[PDB]
Amino acid sequence: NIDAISIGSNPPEDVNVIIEVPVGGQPIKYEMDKKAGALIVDRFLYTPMTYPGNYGFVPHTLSEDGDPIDVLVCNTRPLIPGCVINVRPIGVLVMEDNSGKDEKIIAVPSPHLTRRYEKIHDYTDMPEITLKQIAHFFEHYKDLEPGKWVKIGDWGDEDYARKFIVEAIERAK
Amino acid sequence: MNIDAISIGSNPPEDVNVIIEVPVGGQPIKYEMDKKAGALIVDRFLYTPMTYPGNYGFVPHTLSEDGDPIDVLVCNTRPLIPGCVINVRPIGVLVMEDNSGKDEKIIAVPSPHLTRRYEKIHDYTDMPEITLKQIAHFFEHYKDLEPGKWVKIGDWGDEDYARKFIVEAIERAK
Amino acid sequence: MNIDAISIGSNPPEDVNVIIEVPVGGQPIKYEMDKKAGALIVDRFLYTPMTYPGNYGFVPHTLSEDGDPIDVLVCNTRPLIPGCVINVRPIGVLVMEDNSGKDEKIIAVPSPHLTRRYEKIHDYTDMPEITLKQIAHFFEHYKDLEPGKWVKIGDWGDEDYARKFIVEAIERAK
Amino acid sequence: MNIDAISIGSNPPEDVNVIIEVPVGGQPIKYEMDKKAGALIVDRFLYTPMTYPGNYGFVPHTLSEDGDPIDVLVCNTRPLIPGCVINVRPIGVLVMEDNSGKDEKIIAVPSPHLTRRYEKIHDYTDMPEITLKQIAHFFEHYKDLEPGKWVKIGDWGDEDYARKFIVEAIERAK
Amino acid sequence: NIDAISIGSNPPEDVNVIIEVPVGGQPIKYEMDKKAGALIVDRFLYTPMTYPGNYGFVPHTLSEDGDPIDVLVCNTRPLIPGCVINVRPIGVLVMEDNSGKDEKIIAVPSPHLTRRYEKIHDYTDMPEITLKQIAHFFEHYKDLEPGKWVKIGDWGDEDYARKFIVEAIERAK
Amino acid sequence: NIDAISIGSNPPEDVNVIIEVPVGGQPIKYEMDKKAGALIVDRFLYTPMTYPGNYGFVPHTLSEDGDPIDVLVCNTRPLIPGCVINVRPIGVLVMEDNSGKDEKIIAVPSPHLTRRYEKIHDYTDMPEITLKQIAHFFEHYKDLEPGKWVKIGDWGDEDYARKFIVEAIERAK
Repeated sequence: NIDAISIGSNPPEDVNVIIEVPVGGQPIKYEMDKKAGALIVDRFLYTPMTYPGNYGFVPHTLSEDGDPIDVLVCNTRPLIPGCVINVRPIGVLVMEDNSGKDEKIIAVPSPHLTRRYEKIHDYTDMPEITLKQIAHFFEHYKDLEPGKWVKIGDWGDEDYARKFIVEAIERAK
Repeated sequence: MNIDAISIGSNPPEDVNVIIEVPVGGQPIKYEMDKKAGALIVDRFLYTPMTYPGNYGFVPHTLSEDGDPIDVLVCNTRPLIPGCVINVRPIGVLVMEDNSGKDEKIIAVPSPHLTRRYEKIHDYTDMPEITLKQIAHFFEHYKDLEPGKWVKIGDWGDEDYARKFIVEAIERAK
Repeated sequence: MNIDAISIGSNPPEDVNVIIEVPVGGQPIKYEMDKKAGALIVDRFLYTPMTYPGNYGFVPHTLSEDGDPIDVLVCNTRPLIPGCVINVRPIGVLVMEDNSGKDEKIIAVPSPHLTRRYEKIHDYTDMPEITLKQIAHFFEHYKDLEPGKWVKIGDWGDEDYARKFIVEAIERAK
Repeated sequence: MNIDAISIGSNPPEDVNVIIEVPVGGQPIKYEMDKKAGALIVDRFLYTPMTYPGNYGFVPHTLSEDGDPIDVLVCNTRPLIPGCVINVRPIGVLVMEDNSGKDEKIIAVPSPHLTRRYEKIHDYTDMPEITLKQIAHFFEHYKDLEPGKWVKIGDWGDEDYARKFIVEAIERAK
Repeated sequence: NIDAISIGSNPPEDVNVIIEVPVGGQPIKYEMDKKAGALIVDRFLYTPMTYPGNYGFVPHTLSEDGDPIDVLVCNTRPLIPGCVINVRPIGVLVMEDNSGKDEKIIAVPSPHLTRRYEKIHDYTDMPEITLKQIAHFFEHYKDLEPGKWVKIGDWGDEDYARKFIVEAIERAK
Repeated sequence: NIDAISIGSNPPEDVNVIIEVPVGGQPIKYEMDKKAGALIVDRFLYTPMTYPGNYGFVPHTLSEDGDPIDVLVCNTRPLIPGCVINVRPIGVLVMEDNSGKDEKIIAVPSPHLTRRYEKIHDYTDMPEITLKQIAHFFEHYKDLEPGKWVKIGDWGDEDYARKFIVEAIERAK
């Protein structure tokens, strides 16, 4: 029951992410179905790529496209699909594609879950390799889909991420 | 997961939704979904040195002659997440006989809105012969070390037989 | 999933149902079950270079003195799917002390209707001594990098203790 | 690697050295080492949905009647690194007939100085019955999808048969 | 001992490939040290990509750049690094990068190892998606390396593949 | 042919490590045999632990105990057993056990293989979690062997690492 999962303790300082796909996962897109509480296969992709972090959404949020906001958790160990992890947003991967703007929050596990990301506050605090892996996956994983293109824009910082999350919380209400 | 929120399909029997229990390449440990709890229950550990030849699950809101939802082997190549739902096109039926009588398993491919790979696969005979043999070989032999169990593979049912089988199982459930 | 639809077992404490959190071989992560949500909530990442020595999970509708469901290590060899349910036979209790007091974990094997492999195992002493040492070593050390967390392994509880422990937790939850 | 610098063993046939080709859990892709290059050559891809039931390799400086080094299935639980060398105790022989005549696989466990786990295992009958049945099942069935290939499992050889078999192959290679 | 591995039984109809990275493998580049008879790490790549077939090189061959020729074996199961597999060449992936022309042989397992590929003689016999996956990987896998670029050219057919291999065998003599 | 692999290009600042066990590897001890160029199984351990980095030895070195020096490469991707990787020593894990002093060099891959470790020169430059993971593995993985004990002493810095290597190079001559 996704209705019982809070947005967070003190959003947007922390948000809860319901995980859909693990880091290292195949480029098979899954979408959670609210009523069923089940992950639905949405599309198989054929690029030779793997998800560059754990990927999910924040419940009770709404993007302008009418979906909950997506979050790439940039840790290294795989998480179980359907689990919930509390995270600190640190930035936004800002893109444009065929259908317009596409923005993905970048987040690390919250500090009560691990010391590893204690001192990471903004996307620029992550290693440049990790940032580029994230951008590269989302830029290219749809390349073998006819006509689908992605342009990577200027990244949003930690303050932009907080604003974007609050906007989506408001938009859901 | 609430099973009642998952439909049989958009336009069954041309498509059905399969709730995945075990992935392709998975160990032969039989998992079975409980309908109320929405949880996969371990049903039986098997000990043959074998692996599932496709992603395996069942279609919700259907009933076999034996009182279980119908089973589907999804013959794509990549492992799927246990407990996910995938929409599929039925293409045939693996028909068998064992200790307790008839045992029939739908063979299906991912629907064409999920991937173009299986666009032109309509009948089980459209799949590579070896894939079909792999499927039969698994189901024929994975219970070989269960004392006193036996399985015989019968003639495969075609895509028309698969449609009729599904419609019958939908009625049986309703 | 809905945990109120998952029973404690058919004839507790001869058998109990364990909801699996982490498979044998899995890197250590701790979770809390959100009963309302029916989702596993990440609680802590551990960083010791250790792997669970069995499939690990908890028994719903039970309550420890510390206010959590009782934990079970299932000492079979193959990994199970996180979030599945397995019916098990309790055979003993790993009994420990740590910075928060007494900490007891049930040791269990799959029930005999799932596999014949453990059918003669009734007590923790029926297991290979090495398996018991592995289990103790894991729980003694896996929190070693957390500040102020220490663990001392005490005397194991037998199958009679394990059943009493379970019954006490079932009552405690009422 | 330089196979000439790898001895048959310390005191064969009580111990022999096995050069590992394929790990337990491995896909049924047959690898064969080339003596002069010291490299594993791919020999055949098999398509049964099966996995090797033990670590599998050969004893160097031995020769079967058919002109190959003798094969050994090391029946421990953990995968070993292909191309490594492990010292083992032979305990029996899986004896088969196929299209090209007799086919025999030595069964062995890790020698007692590598682990205490198999210290008391002297004959194949000392292993759990299921492990033996898994080993037979694999070799009986993994070639089932190869056109025209057949395999019959004959009576197992005991530990004294295995030793004699090894001694004969050591002598044949001189 | 690489001098005890032949080029093949009847090159260029078959050649032996020493495997470096398996299908599904995270990309690492090696140099083969002929005297040590060992793979030496040359470069860790960090793109979130995986080799689209089993990848290796043919001993006793020499490209114009003075490297053994590289082969991507387009089967589905992973092979052990350092093993040798006999393959049938079916085409050439032709590219341009920072260092000039760059060409990689595409091959399938030879028919005495498996019947699965026995009707595949030219790159056009492969599924078009497999060809696109292969191009995508070699186009993009160096994207996180500063300044590295790749342009994919026209594929070479099975006749071109055989000519290319024979030139490299002569070049090595 | 280990005698053809050099100690490094400019040792002790870099050294070549012949890999025996990969990171995440089971605690099964493998020991390379010089004359055969083969990894020999030496002991199966039963602690529920995994190697915290890639592990191997530097050829043409000799410890007081008569063995090549051991190196733990504290990267994250698994390496092939038997490959050679050039590394930068950054420190030493100093221990005492049943047989006396036991010292293991800690190293990162050299900067011409990757930019990820560019700025790491001393063990104190690594994250505390990584250091504690390495010490924990060596401290405990022999706990279930009869009589085997390990005490972790004070870590040696990058200079002590280089001195230790130079002593082992001189000792081999």
